[PDB]
Amino acid sequence: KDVIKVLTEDNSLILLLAGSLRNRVTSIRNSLKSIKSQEEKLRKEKSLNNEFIQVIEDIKRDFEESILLESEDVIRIIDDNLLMYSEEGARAFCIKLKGDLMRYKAEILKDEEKNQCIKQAVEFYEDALQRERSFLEKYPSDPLYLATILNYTILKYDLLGNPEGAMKFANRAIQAAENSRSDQFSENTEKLLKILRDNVSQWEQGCSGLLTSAFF
Amino acid sequence: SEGAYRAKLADMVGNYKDVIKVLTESSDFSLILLLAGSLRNRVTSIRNSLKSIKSQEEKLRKEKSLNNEFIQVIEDIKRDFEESILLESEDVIRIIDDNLLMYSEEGARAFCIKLKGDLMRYKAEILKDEEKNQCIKQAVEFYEDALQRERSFLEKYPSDPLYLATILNYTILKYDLLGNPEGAMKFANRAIQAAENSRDSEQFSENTEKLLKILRDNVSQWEQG
Repeated sequence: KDVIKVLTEDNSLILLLAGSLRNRVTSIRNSLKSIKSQEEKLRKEKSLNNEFIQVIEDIKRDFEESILLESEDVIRIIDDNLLMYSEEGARAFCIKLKGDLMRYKAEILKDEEKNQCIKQAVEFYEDALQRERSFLEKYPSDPLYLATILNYTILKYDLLGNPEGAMKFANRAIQAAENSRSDQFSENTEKLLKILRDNVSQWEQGCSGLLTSAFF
Repeated sequence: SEGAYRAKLADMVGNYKDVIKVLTESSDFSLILLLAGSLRNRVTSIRNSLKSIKSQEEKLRKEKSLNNEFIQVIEDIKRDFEESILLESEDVIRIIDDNLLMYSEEGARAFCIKLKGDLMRYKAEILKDEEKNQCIKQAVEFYEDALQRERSFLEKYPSDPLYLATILNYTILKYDLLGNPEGAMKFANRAIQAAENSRDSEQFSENTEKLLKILRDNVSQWEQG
């Protein structure tokens, strides 16, 4: 409704559209995360029965299907419908989003498909950051840059299985952000820096933690 | 060992693509139309994620006595996801209605009206009693309107893939929501024979042959049991 009334009345409109596309995938992904925590808790305490266990597996598979469907739709909308009309900023936003989506597909898939997805997410995150560095003034502390960094860091820590490198990556981004400070930072920048520092805090202690990603 | 499975959701993927292509490339003039398509696809995905929650509802309610908290989380997600299908499908419908006329192509107008038929069918799966019956009635209207437009405007309509996709969704409404599986199968049979009596030994489109297969498979499963 918010997005509808705005569109009914193209630059940050594309950004607005792209934020709604992100939300298609992350909304269903968040609900599945809730189901799995609940499942983990349930099964920690209880044996259940074979029928119930199957229903739960069925439900998870329904949610994963839907995440894969949304991800696939959105990647293609970004390539076919958004990218040729985007300015460098929206374009970078969209390339980051494609990395997020390749990452969410890799959380779900196995075998060679999983690996193909993690590789493409590396490719997009790397390409988004390079683009960001070339046009963003004061890129080290820009929130689009820090959110791309943050999300790449979660790819590095988990899917790529390099906790130490992920933490090094985050810490060097925090440092570079702080070295740029003068030249107050935006609310979004401070929010992202706190997530970076909070993730690092957990990782320093030998724990994956929440692996909090960017709120956009 | 379902290589049919990877083929099935690849068809679901092709379907989403086609919704957005049509809404977005059939117009005579948009970001709003992209959003309408994007939302149709979202709503289909929200519905898809709930299918086992729905078809196993009695098993799930049964488990709530001894497994309260888990089943409550499931119930809460279902309520929220269904609120979303209801609210966002009305969003898509409003967008379609405000822009319907800006599709000069007769096929594209029928496409949008079938789509409203689908979205009404979705609301009908969620809603209860009369509110449900009114959505079923509105879905009937939309399907019959789209079918009539397809009959009027489409070349060799009985074997046209949009025509057959419309038959199939109306058949689904008849089978499930209308509680008339026999009426549904006669309806499907009728359209199979009408399509076949179209065409030399001419080849139909791949999407026609896919839809005729689905229609045939469904009648036979009903005929055998």
